[PDB]
Amino acid sequence: TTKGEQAKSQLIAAALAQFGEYGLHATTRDIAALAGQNIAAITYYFGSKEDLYLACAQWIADFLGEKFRPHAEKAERLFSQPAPDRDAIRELILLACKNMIMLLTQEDTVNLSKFISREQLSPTSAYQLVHEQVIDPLHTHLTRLVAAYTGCDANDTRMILHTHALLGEVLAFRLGKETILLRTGWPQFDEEKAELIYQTVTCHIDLILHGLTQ
Amino acid sequence: MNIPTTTTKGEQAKSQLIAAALAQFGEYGLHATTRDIAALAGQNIAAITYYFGSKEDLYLACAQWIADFLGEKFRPHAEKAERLFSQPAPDRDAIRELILLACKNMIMLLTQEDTVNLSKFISREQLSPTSAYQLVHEQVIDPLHTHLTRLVAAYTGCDANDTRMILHTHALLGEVLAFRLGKETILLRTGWPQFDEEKAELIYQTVTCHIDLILHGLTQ
Repeated sequence: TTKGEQAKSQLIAAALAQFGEYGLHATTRDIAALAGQNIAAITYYFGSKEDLYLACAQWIADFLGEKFRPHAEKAERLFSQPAPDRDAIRELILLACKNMIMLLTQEDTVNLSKFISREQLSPTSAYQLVHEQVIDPLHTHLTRLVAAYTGCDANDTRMILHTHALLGEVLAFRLGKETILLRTGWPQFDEEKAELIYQTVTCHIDLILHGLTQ
Repeated sequence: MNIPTTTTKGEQAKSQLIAAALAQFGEYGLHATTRDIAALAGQNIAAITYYFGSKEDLYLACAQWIADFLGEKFRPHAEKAERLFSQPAPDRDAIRELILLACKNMIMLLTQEDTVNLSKFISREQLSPTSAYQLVHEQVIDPLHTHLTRLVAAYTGCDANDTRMILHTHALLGEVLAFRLGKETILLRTGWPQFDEEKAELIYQTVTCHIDLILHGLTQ
């Protein structure tokens, strides 16, 4: 029901806020209160606090998966033709970064980042869920695009490292959000600022992709 | 950091309470309890009241400890950078060396378990800033970030005060931080059980490679 799904949405949003900030020390009482609902709603729709925590991870995997589906379908169509189109590959890489950058400059997704950041340094079954469902495939596909562009071996530890280092440039603005806002004097991000970030990262990626081409 | 300790016993216990606090605050923020922090530090809960006064002051003390820790680790780089900028036309190669030196030190620091809690603490603050972040930002991150931006500007021949130069520098610093901030995903992707000196060598080689490509591309 649109009413029940909306109830679950509010609870997930509130849980992300609470869990993102305090991890499992967050209470279902506070999450329910923040979501504007009875605590019974959590037990009914999700179960225990731990069940809700994992449901937040599932939501993040679903969210991220949807955001990047378009790019995956587009890559499939590219590697659907026999015709070699090397700059089309570079186009996919840059386009993924753009989408990542857009996503990572909205206050809309800050609690999703708080939740993932914590799990990154203290893995739970929650991280594993998101990793298997979305992060491993996306990171792998990205490594493969880089490998294919530069003509290297995608499974080589070195390709994996180059790609991970490369991705760090994109994530740098969300992960080091407060320091870059203070250093640039921007009170917060917006369309035009995210545009500059994109231009910066794109510059570096192009520089890196060409220097690596074997 | 609060009121100075006069004995070794006091300095010891106070240090263990901060270690425990970094762990608890890093993981749970201010929802961490003083009972848990004390229990973990092997101290009494009254010790927290005595040395820090409150949970909130202990939180700030952790921010202070992190500032001092990092400020020290990069004090030599700051001294070199200054000493380098005090020349009519600094040495372009020594500039690059210094940038790489900062990266190498960030990497060897970001590949050791004993600093993970420091990262947890900063990461939370980075997305949900309090006075704690401001403190670390003023004493260390602002100074070091500005130095690197200056170094990168000097090398490429650009304006260190131009917003685009601040963005370029931050973007390439992400290359280094990716390995700690995206720890679980890179360990899983590479198959590495954890980081060690040899893996740090590979990470540095990767980053050194990218930074060079970028520095040369930005010069022209």
